Amino acid sequence: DIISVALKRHSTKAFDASKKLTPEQAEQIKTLLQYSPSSTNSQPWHFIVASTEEGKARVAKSAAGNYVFNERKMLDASHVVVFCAKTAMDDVWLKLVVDQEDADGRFATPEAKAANDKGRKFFADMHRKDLHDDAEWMAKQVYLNVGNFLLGVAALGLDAVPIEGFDAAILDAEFGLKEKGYTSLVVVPVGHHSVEDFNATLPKSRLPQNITLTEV
Amino acid sequence: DIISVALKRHSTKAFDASKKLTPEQAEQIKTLLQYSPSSTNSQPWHFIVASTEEGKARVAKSAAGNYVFNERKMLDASHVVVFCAKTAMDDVWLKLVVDQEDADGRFATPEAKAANDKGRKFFADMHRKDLHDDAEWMAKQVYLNVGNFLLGVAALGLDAVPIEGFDAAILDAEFGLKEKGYTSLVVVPVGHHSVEDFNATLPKSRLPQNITLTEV
Ligand SMILES: Cc1cc2nc3c(=O)[nH]c(=O)nc-3n(C[C@H](O)[C@H](O)[C@H](O)COP(=O)(O)O)c2cc1C
Ligand SMILES: Cc1cc2nc3c(=O)[nH]c(=O)nc-3n(C[C@H](O)[C@H](O)[C@H](O)COP(=O)(O)O)c2cc1C
Ligand SMILES: O=C(O)c1cccnc1
Ligand SMILES: O=C(O)c1cccnc1
Repeated sequence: DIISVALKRHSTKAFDASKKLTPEQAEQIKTLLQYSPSSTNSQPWHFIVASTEEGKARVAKSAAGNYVFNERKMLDASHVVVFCAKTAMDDVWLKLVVDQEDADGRFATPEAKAANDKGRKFFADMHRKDLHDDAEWMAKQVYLNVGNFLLGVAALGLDAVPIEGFDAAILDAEFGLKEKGYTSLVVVPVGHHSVEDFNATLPKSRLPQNITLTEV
Repeated sequence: DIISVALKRHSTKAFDASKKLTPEQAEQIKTLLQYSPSSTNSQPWHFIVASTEEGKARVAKSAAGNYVFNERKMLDASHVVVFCAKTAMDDVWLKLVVDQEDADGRFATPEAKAANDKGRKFFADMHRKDLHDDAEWMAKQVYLNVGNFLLGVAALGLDAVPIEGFDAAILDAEFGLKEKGYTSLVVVPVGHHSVEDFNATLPKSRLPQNITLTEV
């Protein structure tokens, strides 16, 4: 059951570089990235999946400075996902989303379709025009993607670790993300843990629900 | 197989008000909230789980203005989770986290424990002192929790819908969150869809991977 998975998964601190995702698992992790929900189906994200040694090493350059303890996880894991958010929400993206909803069969009439576009545009506008927080808003959708992904990959039997400990300016410049409209937020190596993963035998710790949760 | 679950789950547009979570499901969804990961195990969140008619109706007041289309979901569903983030990261919370890590058996020595505290404080300080983005940082952790939650409850066989379409200032004041150090971010009704959920028979739509995903 999924609760066992939630209780047994852990942040892997070191990966076995000789254990690769199966071809089928490599497909499945891309499916998880794609099929996450997002506010208005805005999907304001891009993913880089590095599985070559070259491409992981490029991503690993971002694990410099204070963040070297993360470098080896990025090099040793089978696949390394970089989760990136759009830096602004443009009308071309909003059109592409609704056209795709349309191509996929979600609208019965042109009017249903126009209403969807109008509603997405309205709610998007509150972030990009009124509140000026559309960067933050899109980044949140991407973290939601991450949350989905980590539970997903745990349920496939894979090890993983989310990493904020890396230099986004480096990683952005390494892949040309600013000029393309994106910024890197979280890196998630996926694979199988090695013997150096001290975190695999430690008990899980969370605050008690009497602190964090209220029922009404 | 979690990939099926990811491909079959949907944002429920209408719930059967007669169909309740089993008492066991009610406990399991609290377990998912608690055991989400977060950066440094900071767990910078609070949840309100409404199960009673009174409690749900309090939450549903936030579905005012042009967010009325969400009101029914909040009233008809069995359980309604309000995801809240801390509004600031204080040293009392950081201490509580590490003491809990300690009580749960994650430190071999007092020195291991002090090192953990030091590392959490260092990385937290980067957000609350250098970048002044600690609110955003914590809110991200909360969205991650959401993403975990949505996949988790779908794997328990429950229907749900994440909701940003509600008025957070109302919901905050309804539960006294500002003064307690919290702000509401996302609301997630959980239960079982009614036959009025038009979204249960619509195909899922996502942008294709040739736009959103790059392999290297
Ligand atoms: C957004 C995010 C960023 C994280 N960044 C790092 C990281 O840079 N390095 C690391 O070793 N762990 C990192 N973690 C792992 C957390 O410390 C871990 O999730 C938390 O301590 C709970 O343990 P668990 O993930 O084993 O349940 C991160 C977690 C998340 C959610
Ligand atoms: C953070 C968040 C906010 C959302 N807010 C609402 C909302 O207010 N009302 C609603 O009906 N759907 C809401 N949705 C549902 C999305 O529109 C839906 O996820 C998206 O269209 C993808 O369809 P799916 O969830 O069925 O896969 C929200 C989704 C997320 C992730
Ligand atoms: O996804 C949606 O339909 C949505 C998101 C936020 C607010 N209103 C609608
Ligand atoms: O969770 C961690 O251990 C973590 C998070 C950010 C940066 N370094 C470590």
